[PDB]
Amino acid sequence: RSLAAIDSMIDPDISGPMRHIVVKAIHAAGDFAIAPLIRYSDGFFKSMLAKLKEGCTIICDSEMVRAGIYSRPVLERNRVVCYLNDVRSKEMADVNGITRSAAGIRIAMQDHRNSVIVIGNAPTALLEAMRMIEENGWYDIPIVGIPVGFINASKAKEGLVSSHIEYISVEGHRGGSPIAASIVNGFGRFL
Amino acid sequence: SLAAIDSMIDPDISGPMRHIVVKAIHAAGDFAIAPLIRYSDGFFKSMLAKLKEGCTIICDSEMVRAGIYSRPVLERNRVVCYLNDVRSKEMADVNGITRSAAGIRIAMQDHRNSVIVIGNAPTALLEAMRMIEENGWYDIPIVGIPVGFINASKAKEGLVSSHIEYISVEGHRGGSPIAASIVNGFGRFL
Amino acid sequence: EERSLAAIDSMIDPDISGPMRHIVVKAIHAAGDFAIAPLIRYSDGFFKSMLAKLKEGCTIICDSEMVRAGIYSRPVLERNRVVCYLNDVRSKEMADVNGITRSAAGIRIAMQDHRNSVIVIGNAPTALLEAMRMIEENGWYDIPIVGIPVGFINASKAKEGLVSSHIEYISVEGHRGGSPIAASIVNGFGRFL
Amino acid sequence: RSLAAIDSMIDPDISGPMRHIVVKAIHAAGDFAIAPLIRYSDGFFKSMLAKLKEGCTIICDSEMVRAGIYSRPVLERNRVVCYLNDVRSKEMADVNGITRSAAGIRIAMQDHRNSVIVIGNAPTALLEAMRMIEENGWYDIPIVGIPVGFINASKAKEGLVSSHIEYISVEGHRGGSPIAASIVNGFGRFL
Repeated sequence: RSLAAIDSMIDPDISGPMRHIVVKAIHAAGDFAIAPLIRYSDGFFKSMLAKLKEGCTIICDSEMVRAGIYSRPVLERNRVVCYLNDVRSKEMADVNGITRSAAGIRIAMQDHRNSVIVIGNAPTALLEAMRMIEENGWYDIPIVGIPVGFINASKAKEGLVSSHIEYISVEGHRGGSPIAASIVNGFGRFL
Repeated sequence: SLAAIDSMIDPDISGPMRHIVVKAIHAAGDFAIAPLIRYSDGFFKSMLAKLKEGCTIICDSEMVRAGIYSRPVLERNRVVCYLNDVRSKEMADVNGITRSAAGIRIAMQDHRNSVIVIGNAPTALLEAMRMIEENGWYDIPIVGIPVGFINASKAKEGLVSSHIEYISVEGHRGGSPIAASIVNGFGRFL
Repeated sequence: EERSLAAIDSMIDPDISGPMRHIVVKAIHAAGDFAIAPLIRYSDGFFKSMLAKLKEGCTIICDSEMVRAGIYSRPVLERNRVVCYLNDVRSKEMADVNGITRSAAGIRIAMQDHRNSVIVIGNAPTALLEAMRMIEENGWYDIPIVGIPVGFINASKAKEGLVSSHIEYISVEGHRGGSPIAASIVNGFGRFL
Repeated sequence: RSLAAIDSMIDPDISGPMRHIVVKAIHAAGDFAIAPLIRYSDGFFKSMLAKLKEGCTIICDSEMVRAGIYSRPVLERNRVVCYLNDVRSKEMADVNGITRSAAGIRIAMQDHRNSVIVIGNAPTALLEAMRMIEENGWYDIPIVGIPVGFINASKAKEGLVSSHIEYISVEGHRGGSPIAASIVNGFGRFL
């Protein structure tokens, strides 16, 4: 079938598990184009797998991302959260002059230290996660950074692919909740 | 940005729909779907009637449901998703159809007066069309944006050729963000 | 040419049967992008109309040298002559007077010199527009059009008219197009000559 | 107006004449998706401009690429060639065990050392050009490496972006003669 074909048009170097994660991402996006455009750090799979295996809090930048993670094996030992509507989020958003998305990420990360960050929408939420991780030295936290937007989104993801943070992202303008959520769901098969 | 999007849209697309189209394009973060967006002449009217008078907005996935937040829309309409209803798994297994398709069928059986929003499953779009055509419920419009490949293309191709009021995106592209943005876009006209 | 062929075949709707499935597979392969598979469109009479023209020997009119250079099918060239009048020095003069682009002027002139033709557009929307105008005004509906212009708003609008006309054709909905695609479509018929 | 649209997709850091070139390439491809995917070395513009201005040999991998280069300023001082049909091509392809395109590139380069390489189709052509350069140390030769394909294309261009060769390319599967030719024509305005 379709998906059975994608699986052979993917970088032969992408080995095992990740190939599965890439296929899921391609399907969620309904666009093979992103196959050669997916980028990730050498330790992303391990970092991610560890967290999801042990059980952690999965911090999402939007409700659509949160709602998109349904893999039973994942939800078994992990909790998915979104702090967009948190009282403290809007308060800090207005005060500090940062987007509500970015503020949600900050409050969420302070509430749950053992986390995984999934960005499927706002570039500002990605930048905030990176900030938090770097300034706190929380490099155990991997990032699924798939924000949407054009130049703003690209600039944000360019920094990701340069930091000391474990991650997975997509080169270009493609991004979104379906892709972000599918990457997380893809891990269910290895839990 | 928003200046570039509106220029990518054929000047002939005028009226409220031009607003809907820019939201779809913006949510998709890709100018490529601009000339691929399609809708029936009666779609705007059919949709506004339902959303104005208040109906049930049936979604194939929770992502689509979570993406609809327009206050004017939510105040008059109820947004539901039966994907995870316990009755859906049972029906899907008994009939050998997908869970998404089962959820659409259960939802439409429970709520006759509806609007169908498909942001993910091609089989969900196919089931919505089957229900409408088998029952003659042409009062129901469909936002058919399933994502996928051959399966998705073909289902949306069927949609465009049907006598059902709809909006869709030709090809493989689609998704919850786009589907949800279109519904949100109507809030302005309610 | 690889597992690619198989991959491409899975991307093409089963509904596409007969010789056209081969031609479509070649178009997608030339575009090196599965995305256009669902975007390809063509009239029911396109294949028969094209094969007739190429089997009997005609003049393949192109809107650019790239398209012309891309057509190499021996079977095709053995019977048909490929041309391109973007440079005929009657083009610029005509472009100025009539207020059209040189690509369009090149088409009009080429068609006047050769009526028994096949039209291949891989670049200029105005070339596609001009070919359609020539056909609808003189009622030369025996001429098929491979209308694959490239561009954004202008290209899409031009191709939507094609898919809505009485003309036999093959096109790609949206922004995508190009000489590689247009030329591969013609090369595809070679296998049936 | 499509110009402004395009220009709005180009990352602001892309300044200078190269911005004009990037605009031309996107327009030729009728796809804004490649805007953030165009890559080029720091010395590419200067190198390309100097060669085309001085008058060199533009070695193309396909006839469609050669036919696509029509800029008068370029043609007035540069010879555009394609050795795909040269007799030595097949004879060398056989003994060396490489494709025809690759062979054409190799023969073309042996005939003309002062060149500019323009690849608009065959991945093996790009690979061969890079090989010739790295082996002989001809790093003065710039490459417009825009092969098309699914698997091999993306990978071949990947090595290009990471070599020491001055170049311009497009990440991913997107490529082709129209884009490669537009880039070359784009330089005419500066000669």
